[PDB]
Amino acid sequence: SGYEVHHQKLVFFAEDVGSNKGAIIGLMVGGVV
Amino acid sequence: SGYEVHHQKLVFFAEDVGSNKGAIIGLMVGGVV
Amino acid sequence: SGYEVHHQKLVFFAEDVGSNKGAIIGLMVGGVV
Amino acid sequence: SGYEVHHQKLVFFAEDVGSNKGAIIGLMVGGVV
Amino acid sequence: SGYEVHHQKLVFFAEDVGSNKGAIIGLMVGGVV
Amino acid sequence: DAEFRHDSGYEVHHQKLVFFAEDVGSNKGAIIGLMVGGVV
Amino acid sequence: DAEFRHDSGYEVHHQKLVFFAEDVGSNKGAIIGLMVGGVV
Amino acid sequence: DAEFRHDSGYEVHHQKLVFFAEDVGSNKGAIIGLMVGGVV
Amino acid sequence: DAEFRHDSGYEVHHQKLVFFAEDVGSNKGAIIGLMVGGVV
Amino acid sequence: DAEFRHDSGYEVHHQKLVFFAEDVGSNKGAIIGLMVGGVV
Amino acid sequence: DAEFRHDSGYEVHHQKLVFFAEDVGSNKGAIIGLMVGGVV
Amino acid sequence: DAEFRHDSGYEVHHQKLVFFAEDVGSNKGAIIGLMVGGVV
Amino acid sequence: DAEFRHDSGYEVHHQKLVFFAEDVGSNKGAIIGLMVGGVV
Amino acid sequence: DAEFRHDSGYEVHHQKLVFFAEDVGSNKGAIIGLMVGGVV
Amino acid sequence: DAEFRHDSGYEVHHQKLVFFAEDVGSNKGAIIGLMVGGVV
Amino acid sequence: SGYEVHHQKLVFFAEDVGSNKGAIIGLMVGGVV
Amino acid sequence: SGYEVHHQKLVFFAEDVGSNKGAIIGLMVGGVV
Amino acid sequence: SGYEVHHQKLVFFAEDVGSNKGAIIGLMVGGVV
Amino acid sequence: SGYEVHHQKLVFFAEDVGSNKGAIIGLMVGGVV
Amino acid sequence: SGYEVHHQKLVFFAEDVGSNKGAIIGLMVGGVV
Repeated sequence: SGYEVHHQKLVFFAEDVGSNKGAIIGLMVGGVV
Repeated sequence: SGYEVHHQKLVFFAEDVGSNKGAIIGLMVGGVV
Repeated sequence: SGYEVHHQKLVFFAEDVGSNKGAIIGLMVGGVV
Repeated sequence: SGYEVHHQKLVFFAEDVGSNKGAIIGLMVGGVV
Repeated sequence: SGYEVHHQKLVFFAEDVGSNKGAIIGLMVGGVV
Repeated sequence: DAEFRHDSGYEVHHQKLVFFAEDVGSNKGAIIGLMVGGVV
Repeated sequence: DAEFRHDSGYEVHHQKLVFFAEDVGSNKGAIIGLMVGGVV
Repeated sequence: DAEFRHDSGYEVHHQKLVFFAEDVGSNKGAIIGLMVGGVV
Repeated sequence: DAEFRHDSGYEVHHQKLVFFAEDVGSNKGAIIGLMVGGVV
Repeated sequence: DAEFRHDSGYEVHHQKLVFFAEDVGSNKGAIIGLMVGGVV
Repeated sequence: DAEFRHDSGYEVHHQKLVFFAEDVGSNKGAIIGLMVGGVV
Repeated sequence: DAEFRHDSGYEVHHQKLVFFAEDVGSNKGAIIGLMVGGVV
Repeated sequence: DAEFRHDSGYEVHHQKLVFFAEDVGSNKGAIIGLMVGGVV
Repeated sequence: DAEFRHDSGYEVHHQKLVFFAEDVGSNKGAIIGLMVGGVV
Repeated sequence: DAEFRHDSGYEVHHQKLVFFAEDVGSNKGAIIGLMVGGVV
Repeated sequence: SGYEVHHQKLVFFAEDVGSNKGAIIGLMVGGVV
Repeated sequence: SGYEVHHQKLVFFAEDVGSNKGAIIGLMVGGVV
Repeated sequence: SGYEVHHQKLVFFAEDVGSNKGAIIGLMVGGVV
Repeated sequence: SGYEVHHQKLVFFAEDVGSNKGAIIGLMVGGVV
Repeated sequence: SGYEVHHQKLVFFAEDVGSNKGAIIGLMVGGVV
């Protein structure tokens, strides 16, 4: 049905990625990968 | 049905990406990849 | 049905991307990739 | 049905990733990978 | 049915990952990998 | 006086291929009958 | 006086291919009968 | 006077392949009949 | 005067392959009939 | 004057393969009929 | 529909030859540095 | 549909030859540094 | 549909030869440094 | 559909040969440094 | 569908040969440093 | 020095000759080939 | 020094000759081949 | 020194010769092959 | 020194010869092969 | 020194010869092979 999301604070740095066959996520809320 | 999202603060830096066969995400809310 | 999204603040920097066969996203809300 | 998520604070740094055949996540809430 | 998650604070650093055939997660709440 | 070779090339030939595909969703990567070297 | 070679090229030939595709969604990458080297 | 070789190339040939696919969801990587070397 | 070789290449040939796939969910990696070397 | 070889390559051939797959969930890794060397 | 080949021909190349002859009597046949196929 | 080959030909190459001959009497046949196939 | 081959041909190459001959009487046949196949 | 081969051919290569001959009388047959197959 | 082979051919290579001959009388047959198969 | 030859009677027939690297002779008297 | 030859009678027939690396002779008197 | 040869009668027939690396002779008198 | 040869009568037939590395002779008188 | 040879009568037939590395002779008188 749905999402209620708030007041999230994120900082990030990503170094080299070869092959992302999937999920590289800071915060993942109910997603499908 | 739906999303209610707010007051999110994000800063990010991404280094080299080779092949992104997927999701590289700061915050992912209910998405499909 | 729908989205209600607000007061989001984002800053980002992306370095070289080879092949983006997917999603490179700061914030993704309910999208399909 | 759904998610109620809030006041989350995240900082992260990722070093080189070879092949992400899966999930590399700071916080994962109810997602499917 | 759903998730109620809040006031989480996370900091992390990831070194090189070869092949992530699975889950490398700081906090995982009810996800499926 | 010496011989130096890099023969890192390739050859493909006598092949018979039938490739049939039904509905495809996001094709994030590849569906390949036969792949000979290369990078997706 | 010496010979130097880089033969990193390619050859493809006697082939018979039938490729049939049904509905395709976003094709983010490739659907290839036969791929010989190269980069998608 | 010496011979030096790097023959890290490849050859593929007498093959008969039938590849049939039904509905595919996100193809994050690859579905390959035959893969000969290479990188997905 | 000496011979030096790196023959780290490859050959594939007399093959008969039938590959049939039913519904596929996220293909995070690969479904391969035959894989000969390479990296997914 | 000496001979030096690295033959860490490969050969695959007379094969007959039938590969059939039913519904696949997240394929985190691989389903392979035959894998000859390589890395998933 | 079929391929038919007779490749009974020839190739000769990177060669360095020094040929010196002193008095020759009846040369009934041949004095050859290098002979590649053929008939005397 | 079938492949038919007769490759009864030949190749000769990286060679260094020094051939020196002193007085020769009737040469009934041959004096050859190197003979590769053929008929005298 | 079948493959048929007669590869009864030949290859010769990295060679270094020094051939020196002193007085030769009737050469009824042959004096050969190296003979590779063939008929005298 | 079947493979048929006659590979009754030959290969010769990395060789270093020094051949020196003193007076030769009737050479009824052959004096050969190295003979690889063939008929005198 | 079956494989049939006659590989009755030959290979010769890394060799170092010094052949020196003094006076030869009728050479009815052969003087050979190295003989690999064949018929005199 | 010399030859004294007489009253010789010869009849001959020769079939195909491939390569005559030598002597094919009915009567040879003191010759050099 | 020499030859004294006489009253010789010869008839001959030769079939195919491949390679005559030598002497094929009816009568050979003191010759060199 | 020499030869004194006489009243010789010869008839011959030769079939196929492959390689004559030598002497095929009806009568050979003091020759060198 | 020499030869004195006479009143010789010869008839012969030769079948196929492969390689004559030597002497095939009806009558050989003092020859060298 | 020499030969005195006479009144010799010879008839012969030779079948296939493979490799004559030697002497095949009807009558051999003082020869060298």
